Amino acid sequence: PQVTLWQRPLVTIKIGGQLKEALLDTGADDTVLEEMSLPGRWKPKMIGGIGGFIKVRQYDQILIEICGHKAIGTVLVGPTPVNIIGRNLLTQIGATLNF
Amino acid sequence: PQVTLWQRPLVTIKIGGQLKEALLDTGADDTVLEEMSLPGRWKPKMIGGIGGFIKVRQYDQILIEICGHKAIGTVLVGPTPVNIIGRNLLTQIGATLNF
Ligand SMILES: O=C(Nc1nccs1)c1cccc(CN2C(=O)N(CC3CC3)[C@H](Cc3ccccc3)[C@H](O)[C@@H](O)[C@H]2Cc2ccccc2)c1
Repeated sequence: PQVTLWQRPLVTIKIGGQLKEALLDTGADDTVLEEMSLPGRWKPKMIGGIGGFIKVRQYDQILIEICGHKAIGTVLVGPTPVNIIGRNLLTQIGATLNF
Repeated sequence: PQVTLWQRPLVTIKIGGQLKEALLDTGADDTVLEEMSLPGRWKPKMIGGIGGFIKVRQYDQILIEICGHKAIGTVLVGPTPVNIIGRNLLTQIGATLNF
């Protein structure tokens, strides 16, 4: 069900039993969520954007339920200001940009 | 056209005589471009991203041909690693995000 970009395209995730809103972010390669715990273990990666570089912890094989679509992928948790869903998951729910 | 996000949603833009390519980014609110000689007056501004903030020159009333369509808007020109088309413009072309 489609979304116009007049608002920030936020939807709700369920990750790891928790419910958060998240930004659908077609310009991000990866998904980076704020700090919260997630079962499993991780290694560091380092990501950047405008502003520079944060250090995040990466977990693979994480289920996320977006709306009521389930996806499995990497998530990176770290000090992002905003929870972001990026192309790696965006591709799994089949999200297109139409114009 | 439709973009699938399996690759970067990169698009061709002409701004102010100059051809560049830029990322269609639904996460971003405003459009921010690498340093470019656009005609003249600006306000000084800062934007927030991941990593920190950057400091940009806010030019308004910039006309851009985006893909092959056009819009007038504010662009922020400053030291971004990648050029971002953001929703302030994406709405003017009527880009929808879609699942
Ligand atoms: O308007 C903006 N800000 C304002 N502040 C005050 C008033 S308006 C704004 C404009 C352009 C970029 C950004 C920051 N931004 C980003 O840095 N990223 C890194 C990706 C890894 C997460 C991607 C773009 C990108 C991609 C590759 C390389 C560099 C940048 C992502 O796609 C993009 O949406 C956002 C993610 C984001 C959005 C909003 C808040 C925080 C973060 C913000």
